[PDB]
Amino acid sequence: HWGYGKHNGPEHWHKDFPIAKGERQSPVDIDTHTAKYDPSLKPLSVSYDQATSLRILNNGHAFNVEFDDSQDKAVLKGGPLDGTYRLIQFHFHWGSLDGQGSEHTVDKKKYAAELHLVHWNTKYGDFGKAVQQPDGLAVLGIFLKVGSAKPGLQKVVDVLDSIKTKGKSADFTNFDPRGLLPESLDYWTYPGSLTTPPLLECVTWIVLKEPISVSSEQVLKFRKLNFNGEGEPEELMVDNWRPAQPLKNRQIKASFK
Ligand SMILES: NS(=O)(=O)c1c(F)c(F)c(N[C@]23C[C@H]4C[C@H](C[C@H](C4)C2)C3)c(F)c1F
Ligand SMILES: [Zn+2]
Repeated sequence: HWGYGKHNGPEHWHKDFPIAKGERQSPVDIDTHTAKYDPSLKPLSVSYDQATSLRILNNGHAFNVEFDDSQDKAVLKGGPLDGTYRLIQFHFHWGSLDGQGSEHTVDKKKYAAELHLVHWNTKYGDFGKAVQQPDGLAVLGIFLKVGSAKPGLQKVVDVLDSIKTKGKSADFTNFDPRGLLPESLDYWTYPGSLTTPPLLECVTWIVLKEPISVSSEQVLKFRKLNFNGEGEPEELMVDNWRPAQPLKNRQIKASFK
């Protein structure tokens, strides 16, 4: 039922998922000026050398590129984190126009898109158990602006025509997610939630300060995807972002400056 239109969009979610109005919801605006520098935060450790991509799926809200998370193959650790978190999937949120699309904002600025690399805490044994814990997930957010092409994203953009409608999937092996990372790993971090229903408050958010650049043609291709299934009327998959939620009683920490 939930989605991103007039009648079922983010402002409606709280009726099915009352946690929508809770104490640690995501995304948020990152006020760069009041984020607290913390010299005790560690560098983020991104170990994606052994990543195994498997498949790409249109799930009706975004597309996910999924990874084999049955061993420690692509993990995030360090940064603000105490455990090891295995990469299970990545996906993006984007706009109908280049002026919007990101979920997090930086001093109210919206980016054309936002990449989410979703990871789960190995201590809880799998993803479904991890989302029930307050430290279950670590999601690495990376902003996308439009400019030069990101060569490392092109394999993804090139397969989207094969998964146009909700429910379609395609084999997607040997995709290297290191080709989506900007140069710097400087980050902000705060405690928050999944940004889609069920909106579970299980996420340590780690948002990179440095955006990656993607070409207008790349992001144009995201916008050719569909929310609807193959049988049905065409609703373009655009503006699948939740806007910024109240920070409430939370402090955003910065690994830098
Ligand atoms: N935007 S996000 O990074 O906060 C995010 C996830 F982290 C996610 F893990 C997911 N995936 C799930 C898969 C399934 C279990 C939960 C709830 C639903 C169904 C969405 C998480 C998701 F859709 C999502 F948008
Ligand atoms: Zn997301």
